[PDB]
Amino acid sequence: TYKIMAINASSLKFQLLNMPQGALLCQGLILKTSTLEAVTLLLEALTGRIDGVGHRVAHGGERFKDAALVCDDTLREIERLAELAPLHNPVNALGIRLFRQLLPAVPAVAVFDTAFHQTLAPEAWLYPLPWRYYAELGIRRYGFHGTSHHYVSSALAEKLGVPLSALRVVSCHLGNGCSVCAIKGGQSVNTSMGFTPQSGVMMGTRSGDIDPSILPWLVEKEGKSAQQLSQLLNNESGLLGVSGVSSDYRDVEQAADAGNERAALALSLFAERIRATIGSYIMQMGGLDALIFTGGIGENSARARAAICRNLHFLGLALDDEKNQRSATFIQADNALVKVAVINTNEELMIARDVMRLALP
Amino acid sequence: TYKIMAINAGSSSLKFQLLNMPQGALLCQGLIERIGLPEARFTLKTSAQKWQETLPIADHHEAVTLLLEALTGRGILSSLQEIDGVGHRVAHGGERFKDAALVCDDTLREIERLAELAPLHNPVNALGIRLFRQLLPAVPAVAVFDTAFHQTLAPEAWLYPLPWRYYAELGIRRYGFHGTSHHYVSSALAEKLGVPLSALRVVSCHLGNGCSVCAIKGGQSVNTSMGFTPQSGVMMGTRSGDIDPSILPWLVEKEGKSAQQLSQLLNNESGLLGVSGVSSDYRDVEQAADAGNERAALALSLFAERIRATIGSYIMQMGGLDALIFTGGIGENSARARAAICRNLHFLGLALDDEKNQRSATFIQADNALVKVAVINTNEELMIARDVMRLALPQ
Ligand SMILES: Nc1ncnc2c1ncn2[C@@H]1O[C@H](COP(=O)(O)OP(=O)(O)NP(=O)(O)O)[C@@H](O)[C@H]1O
Ligand SMILES: Nc1ncnc2c1ncn2[C@@H]1O[C@H](COP(=O)(O)OP(=O)(O)NP(=O)(O)O)[C@@H](O)[C@H]1O
Repeated sequence: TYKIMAINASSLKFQLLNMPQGALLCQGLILKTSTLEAVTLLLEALTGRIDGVGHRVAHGGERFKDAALVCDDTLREIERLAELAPLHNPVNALGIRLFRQLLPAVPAVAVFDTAFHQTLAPEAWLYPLPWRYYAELGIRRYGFHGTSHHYVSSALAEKLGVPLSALRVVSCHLGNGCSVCAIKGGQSVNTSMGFTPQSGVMMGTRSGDIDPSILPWLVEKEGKSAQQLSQLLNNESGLLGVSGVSSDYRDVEQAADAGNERAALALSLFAERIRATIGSYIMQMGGLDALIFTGGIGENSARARAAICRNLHFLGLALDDEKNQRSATFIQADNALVKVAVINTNEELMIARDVMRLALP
Repeated sequence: TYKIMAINAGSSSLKFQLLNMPQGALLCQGLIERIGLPEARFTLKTSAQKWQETLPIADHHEAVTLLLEALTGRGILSSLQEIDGVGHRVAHGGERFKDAALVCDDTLREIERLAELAPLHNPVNALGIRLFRQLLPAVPAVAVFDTAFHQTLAPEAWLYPLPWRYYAELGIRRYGFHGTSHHYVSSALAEKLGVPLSALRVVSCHLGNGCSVCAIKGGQSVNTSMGFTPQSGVMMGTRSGDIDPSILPWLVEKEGKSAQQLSQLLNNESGLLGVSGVSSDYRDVEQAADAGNERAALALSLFAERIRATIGSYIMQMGGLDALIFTGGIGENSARARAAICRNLHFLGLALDDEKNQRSATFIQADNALVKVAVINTNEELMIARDVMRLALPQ
C-alpha cells in the first residue's frame, strides 16, 4: 500500500520499502533490485528503471526524545547540534534539505541515533566531572545505536508475545561499532556509548573506555595532539590495535586459530569488555529476563556469543550448543531461565515505521 | 615481643606507626607534614598522650631524625636497638613485584626504575627507604607495594584495548591500587567467617577519599577498578573515575588544556567536589544534600551508582558472589551509603539488616540473605607490619 524511502547521507545510502509489510523494493548507494547532487541520479533511476522519506540523523542531543517531522525549525535545531556531531549532522540535514526541494511533495521524518536513550536518568548520563562541563557545554552520556536497540528489543517482545515493558532486557549491538543497552519498563535506562560513539566496549578500531589518565600521560610522553589522541581512540585501537591483524572479527578469529597470540587475546578481551557491561546493567535493573545479540557479529558469531555467556548459571543463563551453532532466534538452554535471542537488526525498517507513525497516522 | 614500624613517605609528609607484633598493638603513631614548606608540623600520639609542634623541617632527612629522637626522648623505646624491622609503603611495583620485598641495593633500583609511572610517589618512597637504612643500618626493612596484590590479574583484565605497542613498550595496562587494604580486609573476612578465602567469591569496596573495588576469587585478586593510575575506576572525593575518553581531546581542542591541566581536572576538580560544588568530603556533601542541594544529592546518588556498576561487573566475572566487604572512611561509617549501594539485589540473594547496618555491625546482611556483607576496618599498617614479620623475621 505505502512506499517509504529510508535515507542515510561522503555517501548516500538508500532503501525503498513497501509498507507496512516492509518488503524491500530496492536498495543502493552512491543500485540493486530482486560509476561516474547525487540525489538526482537516485530519483532518476527510480524513474528510468513515494509517500514519505525518513532520514537518519546521528545526534539529537537533549532536544529530540523521539523522531520528528521535518520542518524548517526541526532542521534549524538539527544544524545547531553540529556543535556535538560536526562531521555527520550537517550533511544529514543537507540531505533533508535536498529532499526538501527536489522532492517537495513528500513528508519527511528525522530519526535520531540518540533519541531512544533520552530516558536515561542523571545518575546514568552525568559524568563525575565539574558540573559546568554538563550545564555550560553539554558534555554527558548520549548513547547511540538507538534505532537498532529500539528495533530488536521490540522484535523480541513480539516474538515472546508479551509487552516489552514486562521484561528486563540487555541488548548487545555488536558490529564494527559496538554498544550494549539496558531496557526496563520499555525504556532505555543505560547504554555503553557515551559523549561520542567512541566509548564503551572494545570495537573494530575504537578502544571504548580506558583509564582516562593514560591520555595526559601520552600527551607528555609522546607529545600527542588532540587530533592524534582522537585518531588513537577511534582508528588505531580495538580489535585492530590489540590483534595487529585486522579490525574485522572473522579475520582476527582466523589468525587466533592459526596460533597468533595477540589475536586470541583480542577476542578474549572483546568478550570481557561486553561481559563487564552486561554485568553492570543486570545489577542496575535488579535482574535479567532476556539478552539480545544483533549486528554483524551478534547475529553471526556463535563463538563470540558462547564466550560472552560462559559461566552465568548464577543468573539462570546458559546456551544450547546446537541452537547457538545455527544462530537460531532463541539459543538459550531448554532449562535456562533467561531467554537469549539472536535478532537481525533492520534500522531502515525501524526508520520506515517512524515515517509511518509520524507522517501517515 | 616484636617492635615493627610502618612508614609512608609522601612528597612533603612522613606518616608512621610503631606496632607490637604479632599482636598488632599500636605503641605510637603520628605525622610530620609540610616538610620543606612553612607551617611544618610534627604530631606524635601514644595511647595516653598527644604531642604537636610547628617547627622548621627542611628535608625528609630532618623528619626521620626528629622521629627517631622522639621515640627514645618520649620513653617509648629503651633504645633504637629495640626496633626489630621497618616496613615501607611503596606506591607502584609494576609487573616486577608480585609481593612485598626485603629492601636491598637491588630493590631500590627497581623502585627508582618504576618512577616513570608513579612519578610523584615512588622516588620519595625510595628516599624514605634509603634514609632509614642510613640512620637505622642494623634494622631489616621490607617494601610493601600498593599494586602487588593485583598482579594475579589475567591479561584479559589488565590489557586496555589500545595498540599492543602501548603495553609492550610503554608499560600501559591496569595495575590497580589499595592492594594492601584489599588484601588485609579480605583475609580478615575469611578469619571472621572461619572459612578459607579460597572458598569464597569476594567483592571488596575500599570507599574513602580514594575509592576502589576489587574482586577476590580463590584468594586472588582477579580484577580491580583503578587502572594505569589511581585516578580511574569509580567516582571519588575529587577524582572522576572512568569517563568517556573522547572528552579529553575535546577539552584540549575547546579549552586548550595542557597535559598537567587535564590531569588536575581528573584528579583534583571532579568526583564529589566537582559534582556537588560543595565539598570533597562525603559528610559535607550529605549535609548539603539533606538541606536541599540538588547537586549534592545527585553527587551522592551518582557515587553509589558507579560503585554498583563495578560490583555488577565483578559479580558476573566470578560467576556469582558469596561476600561483599565495605571498608575505608566511607564504607566503614556510612550506613546510608551502604544501603543505597545494596538496594534491590534480590537477584543475588543480597539484602541488609537495617538494625545491624545502622550500628555498623561486622555483618549487616539480612537473616535469610545468601550473601555475607561485612563492615571491616582496614589497617594497612597492620598488614605492612605482618609483611615485615613474614619476610625480615621468619623467626
Ligand atoms: N559471519 C560473521 N562473523 C563474525 N563477524 C562478522 C560476520 N559478518 C560480519 N561480521 C562483522 O560485523 C561487522 C558489521 O558491522 P555493522 O554492524 O554493519 O556496522 P555498524 O555496527 O553499524 N558500525 P557503527 O554504525 O559505527 O556502530 C563487520 O565489520 C564484521 O567485522
Ligand atoms: N562517619 C562518617 N560518615 C560518612 N563518611 C565518613 C565518615 N567518616 C569519614 N567519612 C568519609 O570518609 C572519607 C575518608 O577516607 P579515608 O579512608 O580517610 O581516605 P583514603 O582511603 O586514605 N584515600 P586514599 O589516598 O586513596 O587511600 C572522607 O570522604 C569522609 O567524608
